[PDB]
Amino acid sequence: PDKLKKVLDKLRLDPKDISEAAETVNKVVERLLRRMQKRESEFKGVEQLLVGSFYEKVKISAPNEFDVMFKLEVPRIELQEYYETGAFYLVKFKRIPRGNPLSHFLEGEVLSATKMLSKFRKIIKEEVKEIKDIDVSVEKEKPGSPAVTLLIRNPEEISVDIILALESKGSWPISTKEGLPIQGWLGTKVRTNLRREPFYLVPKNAKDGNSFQGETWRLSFSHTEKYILNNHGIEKTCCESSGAKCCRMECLMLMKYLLEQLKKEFQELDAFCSYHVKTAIFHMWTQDPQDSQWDPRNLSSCFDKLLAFFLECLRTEKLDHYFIPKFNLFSQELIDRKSKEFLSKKIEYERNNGFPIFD
Ligand SMILES: [Zn+2]
Repeated sequence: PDKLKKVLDKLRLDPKDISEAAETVNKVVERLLRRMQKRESEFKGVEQLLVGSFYEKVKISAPNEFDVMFKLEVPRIELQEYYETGAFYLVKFKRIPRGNPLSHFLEGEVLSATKMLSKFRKIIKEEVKEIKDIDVSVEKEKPGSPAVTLLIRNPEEISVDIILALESKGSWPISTKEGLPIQGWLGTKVRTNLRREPFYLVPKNAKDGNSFQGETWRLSFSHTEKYILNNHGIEKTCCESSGAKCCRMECLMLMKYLLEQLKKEFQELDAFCSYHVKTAIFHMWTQDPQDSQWDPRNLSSCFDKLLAFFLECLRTEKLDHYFIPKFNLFSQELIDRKSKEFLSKKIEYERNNGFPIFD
């Protein structure tokens, strides 16, 4: 209780420090954006997913890291499910446009994610080289990442992930039909309105051995996930000025920070990522939908039942993608059986000893 609240103080974003990064992040992102929007650029139609504010780009439990999506509203595309996860797809056009630059990235009828990302990376590398009023560099490509990560230092280093994405305003793929099970929690009108919004595809960028590995795209619901984080209560006034504070976000920050610390010491946890944590708490928020089940006075009790739920996902080797029920993020083919039992052992140790890793 007293220890968990003390850890949250160092994780909470100082509005004075996050504002100083807003000027630098916006300036660099805007410059790269207007570079992509030139006549020669094949990404001339690209736009920013979340525009206006700056907390939409910051990553929780990560004060110096930021995510930005560069979305491209392509013509009417047709999706082809690539293997039976429901998250990965080949992308074709219903009618290939005549003078569109995206045709340069076609491998037959399918749009090549890896070629688009390569040319995406080059245009970014060229523009950041011309940046001399602020030290900006392009980090080496992370395997499996759809993003071109920038390294900005003035004076402390901050990270900006520039994610390439296709925007589709068509209907969400059929694999999501039973996903987003928020009816008892956020309600059916929220779920209907959310599923009227676009969906996004990002390069899988995974050397999986398939013949279409460079043409594979992954479903992204980062916009829907951000909405849920900002609108996480059954009552509309949850965490508002005239409402009651809850500890949902604090439990997520604690769980995310507990995993990232365990990952820095043990390489056996490399297959785990913070998305497993956000997926797990989404299911927890669906299981415990009442705002009173997340009272800030029960912080320790709420953080403990999140750990127990997570350990239950490791034990059963089952963690369905919140938007794609058929996609088990904890299947053997994605995470080894020994890694789950290892993470379970370490979490039980931290849980039983007052979390010594937070010292
Ligand atoms: Zn709340």
